[PDB]
Amino acid sequence: SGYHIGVGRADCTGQVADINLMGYGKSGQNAQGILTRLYSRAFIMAEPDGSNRTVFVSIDIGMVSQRLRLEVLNRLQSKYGSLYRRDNVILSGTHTHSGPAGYFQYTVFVIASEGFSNQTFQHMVTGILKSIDIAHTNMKPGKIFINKGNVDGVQINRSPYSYLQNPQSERARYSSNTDKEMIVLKMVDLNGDDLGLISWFAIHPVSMNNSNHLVNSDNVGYASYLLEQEKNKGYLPGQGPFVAAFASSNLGDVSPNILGPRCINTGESCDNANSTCPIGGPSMCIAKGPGQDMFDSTQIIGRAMYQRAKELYASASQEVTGPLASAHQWVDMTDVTVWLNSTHASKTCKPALGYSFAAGTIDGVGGLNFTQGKTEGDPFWDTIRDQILGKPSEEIKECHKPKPILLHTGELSKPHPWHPDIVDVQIITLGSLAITAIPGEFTTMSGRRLREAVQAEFASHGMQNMTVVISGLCNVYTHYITTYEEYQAQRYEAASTIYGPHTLSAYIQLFRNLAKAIATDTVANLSRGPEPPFFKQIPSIVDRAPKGRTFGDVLQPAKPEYRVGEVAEVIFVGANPKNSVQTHQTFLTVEKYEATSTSWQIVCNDASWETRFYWHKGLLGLSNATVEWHIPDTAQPGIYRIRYFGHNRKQPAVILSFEGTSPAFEVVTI
Ligand SMILES: *[C@@H]1O[C@H](CO)[C@@H](O[C@@H]2O[C@H](CO)[C@@H](O[C@@H]3O[C@H](CO)[C@@H](O)[C@H](O)[C@@H]3O)[C@H](O)[C@H]2NC(C)=O)[C@H](O)[C@H]1NC(C)=O
Ligand SMILES: *[C@@H]1O[C@H](CO)[C@@H](O[C@@H]2O[C@H](CO)[C@@H](O)[C@H](O)[C@H]2NC(C)=O)[C@H](O)[C@H]1NC(C)=O
Ligand SMILES: *[C@@H]1O[C@H](CO)[C@@H](O)[C@H](O)[C@H]1NC(C)=O
Ligand SMILES: *[C@@H]1O[C@H](CO)[C@@H](O)[C@H](O)[C@H]1NC(C)=O
Ligand SMILES: [Ca+2]
Ligand SMILES: [Zn+2]
Repeated sequence: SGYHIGVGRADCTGQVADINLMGYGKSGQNAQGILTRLYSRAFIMAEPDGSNRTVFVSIDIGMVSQRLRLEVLNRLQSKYGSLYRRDNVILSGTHTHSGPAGYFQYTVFVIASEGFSNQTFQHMVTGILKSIDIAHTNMKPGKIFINKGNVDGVQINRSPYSYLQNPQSERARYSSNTDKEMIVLKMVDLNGDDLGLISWFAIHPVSMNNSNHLVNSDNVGYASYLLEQEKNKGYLPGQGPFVAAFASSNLGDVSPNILGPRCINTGESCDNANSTCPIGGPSMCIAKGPGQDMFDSTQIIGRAMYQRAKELYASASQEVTGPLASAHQWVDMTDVTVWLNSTHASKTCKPALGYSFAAGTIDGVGGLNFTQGKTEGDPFWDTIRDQILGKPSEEIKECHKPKPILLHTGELSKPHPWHPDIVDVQIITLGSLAITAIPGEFTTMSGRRLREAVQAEFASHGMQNMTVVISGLCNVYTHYITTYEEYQAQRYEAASTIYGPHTLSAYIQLFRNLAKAIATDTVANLSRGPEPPFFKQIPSIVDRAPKGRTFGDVLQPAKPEYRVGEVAEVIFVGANPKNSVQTHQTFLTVEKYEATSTSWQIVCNDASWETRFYWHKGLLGLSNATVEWHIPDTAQPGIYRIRYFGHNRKQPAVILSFEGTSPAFEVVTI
């Protein structure tokens, strides 16, 4: 009668040192430690008999790459055969901008990441696989419920004037320029106890800005963190049976920095078409979060989403029932004929980035003085583009108009193709719920159009009252998708619409077709599409301890006494964190002494948002590992200690484990 449901969560955190953070594309934003862990969260549904399985995976990562998906799918086949295929598995990225880079195959993202990290890549894959394996081996008879509600005051539109380019009658049908609606998917067993939840909600996880060097899952990660910690009472962060995943949506033009765009020098509003300031230009125009710092902003936004997610979960009553289905297709997005009429058609283009891509956003500005809204090129940069990369054909220029091409990645294939041509489109249906796997970042109106169009298709073919959600950053990254009208303004998202002005119209057409195949039960009649390619292709340092010391020894102990609210800091002689990159669940623990049992009990780990782990490189193999415990006001007085877990490299090449334990210290009542 009802579904078999499995859920799982697994650590998919790469290395937290000697690597850049992915998302902002900032030059010097390298990882120097960890604020919280990154998890892969998998949800597996099956028919009563165990047939027709579907897998949705929400991953604490900036983007899901083509290479990541292909690697994961191959290993899934090896272990599970025909159970989990390209069509019934969705891999979605939460879009955190504080995750380790270097997991792409296409040249553009390899340049941004400054290379490819096998270590980081493999642990991501095993992390994703582990989450799936847990869900697979822990399936139970149960039911699925769904609920909807608005989340207030956690978002603004970071390109509102481009939104206004959309037709009036269309804009008149909505109350806001952002999708305030959260959709919670509730999962329980037949005994009524909690299994897990999924929460779709449109927002950029960029509350931690590009000045940050600590690995974390940002606002949506913190929301997942609060949900899991509330349900899994008595469990440490990252542990506990209940699994709570926030899923990315149409977040393309949605910012969490609700104070809005202001000029750093004057404090004036720079909410204009160019996102620029009269004195200092675009680099002065920045949107800030609600908190005292980025940590506070992240938690304020994250808590609000958690609060609404908690309420909707509790009050969920509408049951989800019906058959499971899935449809997938590979599509050459460079050559899609899109119909604007019955009589009139146009075409998608070979991938290209516009001038305004280099301008960044109010959530993270570019360094090169580019401004958003550039509909014209200049002889200066056109020259540089021609001399270095090559001169764009007249076809690709005309196809992309009015976008002025900065990078014509579609015609740049050395050493490997810079941008993908083959893109995944897929829909997975759980009864009346349809999930569209979007290969990038849909803007607000883009997601609205595709949702309703796909819903309408289902309706036309007998599947009534379908709830359709946009699942962002799925399967392969193709940057942003704007509406035709938004594309004209050529702001950052529009300049990052790589297949041209008709990219959205193509997807709506493609996804409508997928929905039709599912409803008419003719998904087998869908053409496979062209298969995507699998491309094949820091000096080693021996860690050292100070003379007369060894790894894990305390160089700086904590204060003898602390009051709640303060920050306890302990410094150890350390080794490179990348040596620890698979039984290394944490770099640190905060432990409380219990006098009655005369024993130490772990209260925090490196996944706790209250703790921070910094790594600083020294001379000739020397290095420090700093653990900070930001003592919460709710923390109980007592005797505490901080421990450190790492790995050192000796040399043939051997990795050894070590531990450090700080002298006991105390939190006091005042
Ligand atoms: C990302 O968010 C952090 C907040 O967590 C921002 O840090 C802030 O940086 C600004 C400027 O760098 C600091 O403002 C002022 O800096 C002057 C330097 O002359 C200083 O003397 C003043 O005390 C004043 O505060 C601000 O203090 C600092 N805040 C914190 C908590 O460190 C950072 O600027 C943000 N980055 C981006 C790119 O938005
Ligand atoms: C590791 O920590 C120690 C102490 O916390 C740092 O030592 C300071 O080192 C500088 C020069 O390196 C000295 O001038 C200071 O007097 C030291 N302070 C103390 C309190 O001893 C050391 O520099 C750190 N090393 C790294 C690579 O971060
Ligand atoms: C990458 O790592 C995997 C497992 O960690 C290993 O099997 C593979 O050979 C590595 N590839 C390279 C090029 O080092
Ligand atoms: C088809 O598009 C053309 C181009 O603007 C337009 O002139 C024509 O009215 C459209 N057809 C219909 C039926 O609206
Ligand atoms: Ca932590
Ligand atoms: Zn984004």
